[PDB]
Amino acid sequence: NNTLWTGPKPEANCIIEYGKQNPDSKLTLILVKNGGIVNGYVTLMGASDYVNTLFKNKNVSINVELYFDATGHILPDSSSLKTDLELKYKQTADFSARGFMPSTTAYPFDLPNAGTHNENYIFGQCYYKASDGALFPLEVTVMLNKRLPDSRTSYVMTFLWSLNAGLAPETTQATLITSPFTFSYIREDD
Amino acid sequence: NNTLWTGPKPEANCIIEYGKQNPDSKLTLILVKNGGIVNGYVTLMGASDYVNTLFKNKNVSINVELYFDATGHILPDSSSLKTDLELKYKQTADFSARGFMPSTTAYPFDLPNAGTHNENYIFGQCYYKASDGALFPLEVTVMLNKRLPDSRTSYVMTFLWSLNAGLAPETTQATLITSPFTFSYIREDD
Amino acid sequence: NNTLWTGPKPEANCIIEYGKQNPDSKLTLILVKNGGIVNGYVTLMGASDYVNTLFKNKNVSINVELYFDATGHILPDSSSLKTDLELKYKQTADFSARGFMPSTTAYPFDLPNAGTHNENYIFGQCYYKASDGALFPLEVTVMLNKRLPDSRTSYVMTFLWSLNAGLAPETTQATLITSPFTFSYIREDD
Repeated sequence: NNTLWTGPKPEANCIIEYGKQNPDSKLTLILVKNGGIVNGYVTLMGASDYVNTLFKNKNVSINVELYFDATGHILPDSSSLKTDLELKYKQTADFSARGFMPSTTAYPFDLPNAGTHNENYIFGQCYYKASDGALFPLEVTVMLNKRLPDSRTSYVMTFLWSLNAGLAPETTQATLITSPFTFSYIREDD
Repeated sequence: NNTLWTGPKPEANCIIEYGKQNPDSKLTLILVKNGGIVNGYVTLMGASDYVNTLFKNKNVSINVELYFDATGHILPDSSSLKTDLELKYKQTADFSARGFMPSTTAYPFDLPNAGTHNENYIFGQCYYKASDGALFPLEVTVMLNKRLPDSRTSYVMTFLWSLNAGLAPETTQATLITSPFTFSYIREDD
Repeated sequence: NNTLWTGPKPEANCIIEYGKQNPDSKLTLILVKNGGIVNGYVTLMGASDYVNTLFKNKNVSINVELYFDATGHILPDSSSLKTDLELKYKQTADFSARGFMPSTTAYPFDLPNAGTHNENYIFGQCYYKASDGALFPLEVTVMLNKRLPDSRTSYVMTFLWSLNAGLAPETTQATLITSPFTFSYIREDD
């Protein structure tokens, strides 16, 4: 069973809006083991009036933080994603997902008396297609481990999508859709 | 057997020129299953005087449409690709390739009384290296499902490569080569 | 055993500086078989004062050449990488790594009486994050096979990272880190 995911077309499961308590967006996240690497796939779909009016501004930053415990399960209290990932094929009760996690050898934490780790970032691009058909590039940053939010967390995966355009993509509400972004990282031992 | 492909160095198998009836280009397309995703690889090589003079213009659009039946086989009549894909390792007569297809749950069709689906696009870049060595970016769009061409088709995968440059890459015929483009998508159940 | 690599966090194993005889950089290279393709992952970390002051200039080119024998082992004499890759899981003495190599059918050599092969390049981008936080794009070229350095070599994989910026990213020494670059290619038979 080499796929850990949200499902292929999830209902609202993720919070983008600052201070909001209920899901307002649909995060599709898929992690597949392939030898010593995880191949990831991620897209975001908006599901509130707030998220679906972000692109009325020419500057947009969308942040999704995922925090995991020692067995690779989402900590929903602190994470943007409010439902744990699941194995495409069921396993025994609390089966470990540690082998899907980003390696703490390859991507360490910035602990107080260690030097800082800039090797923990993956950067790339995906896109937003506006109502009128025009395509806008979104700069993507994935941060692996590096910064613990609290003393309850073992692994970190964060996503930032950024738009700093000349003019707003939209002048009316429209479904926010990030085109799928693929990435690969060195995984923990099973 | 987890690879469905054209072979690694195919002879001319694809039609680019509008209205032409015989292959004028070599499409390399490779689809590998990896858990719940397909990892794809695609490149195009020109094989006619028409295709190999496209880049004498500063604006170029190259379209390849693939249409598949319910068991994941090419419909050659309507498709740009005129020979079905094959399994790297032979299977039994008309073995199904449905598990290589793009998911109709993740990437639905725009049917008459459904809203339209902009989540069905993957965008990226690959490149053309000109005769003089200069490198040109090609904008790539992959469309999955979304628009049926006719009532005989079950799955769709289309490719668009676009150049809108300041000056033409070429002033003489040269072999059109798109550098390889990789992409991943959520697949149908086997 | 489908992973051939440097290990996930190698010590200095690679030479960047022209004419230097000892390692001055840490190359992370990971090759995973996935059906008929290899999925690759590559990053470079500097480990000398020379490598870690390259980005004080606005124009930077970093070249890494890997040359392999008929069984897919590094030839260290000619290669930038001075230690052979290894299987994540041990095999029998001199187990062949030929199945990780780039296909000579898909990516041929430019031999004297053959036409030249521009289909042997993969191009893309990764990034350098400077001391002050500013992000710089690095143009990446991977060359597969194509040009033999000598008559002792069977396969070639070369990497070029290029920066031609408006202003230097750095004004003091800093650890050179290329953000991870992923690529896929058609592999040789096992």
